[PDB]
Amino acid sequence: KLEFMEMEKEFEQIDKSGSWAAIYQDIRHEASDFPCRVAKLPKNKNRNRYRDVSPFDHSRIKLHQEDNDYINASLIKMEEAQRSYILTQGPLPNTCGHFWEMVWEQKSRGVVMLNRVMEKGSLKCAQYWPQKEEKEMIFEDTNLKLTLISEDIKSYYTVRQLELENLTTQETREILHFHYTTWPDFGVPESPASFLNFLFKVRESGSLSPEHGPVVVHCSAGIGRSGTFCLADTCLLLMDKRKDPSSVDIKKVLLEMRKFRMGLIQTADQLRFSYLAVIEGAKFIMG
Ligand SMILES: NC(=O)[C@H](Cc1ccc(C(F)(F)P(=O)(O)O)cc1)NC(=O)[C@H](Cc1ccc(C(F)(F)P(=O)(O)O)cc1)NC(=O)[C@H](CCC(=O)O)NC(=O)c1ccccc1
Repeated sequence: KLEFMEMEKEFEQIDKSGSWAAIYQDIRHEASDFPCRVAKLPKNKNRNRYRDVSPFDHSRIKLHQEDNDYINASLIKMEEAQRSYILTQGPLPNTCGHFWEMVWEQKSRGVVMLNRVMEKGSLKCAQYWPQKEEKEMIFEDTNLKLTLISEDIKSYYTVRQLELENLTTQETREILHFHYTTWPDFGVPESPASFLNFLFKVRESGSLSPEHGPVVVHCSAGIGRSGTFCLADTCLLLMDKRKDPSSVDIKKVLLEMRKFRMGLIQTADQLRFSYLAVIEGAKFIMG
């Protein structure tokens, strides 16, 4: 209703007075800090992509293995909004089996990729899915088979259809892979419009449905771009749900979210672009 005028205003105050970096640093200093012991054990040294990016022990996702259950991935559970995600780092060459085992055990329907294999001459993620078309892989360590099916490629993102099979029980599931292809690490999406459109493909696929396991979201470290993606999603939910959409405190929500995984949203501009995308995408949603 009228409410929508309260957000652009509020957003403008912040923009003109460039108070973004300040707010971001406030959010930082305030962030929760819980222990990541398990992440630091010697046996899990090579199951991590970066030394400074770890899952809190209170919310890390545990693999159903008797020997080693570690994977660098956290479970973000937003009560009010009633939505959950699994944020994880881009898989390692030796961690691909684990990734798909987690998808299977957690009953996820969709996987959202916000980064790229090739990012600045460096490998930021392993090729954990079939490329050609009709290409088929197999993960010996976890007993899973993965098969390419569909692949609508576009200018800012790609949607693939995959068939994941449990080789032990021969049970198969369809997994949808949403890959945003134009999001530089520490940069922002090509435009709010392309971003939102993307979030909508994802939402409308039912992959975010609560009758399913949490969608798996990741980038390279699984905190910057992913945090931005989920913050936006959650906030848009809160708006649709509350009588008055404005009462949504983006800062409060991100701090709540950061209780489950460290460093969600890495720059002051990712925070900004996050207010924007929520505000903009708020148009269609709230009507
Ligand atoms: N800070 C950093 O940039 C990244 C994390 C990162 C990356 C991307 C993002 C994102 F926002 F882009 P995303 O979308 O993925 O969320 C966020 C955070 N960190 C890092 O890059 C840290 C930097 C570092 C080095 C040494 C030290 C130490 F000497 F002090 P030590 O006591 O720990 O030994 C501490 C930190 N690096 C690393 O942890 C290992 C090198 C250290 C090692 O294992 O020996 N590097 C890589 O894994 C790597 C992988 C692919 C291509 C190139 C590099």
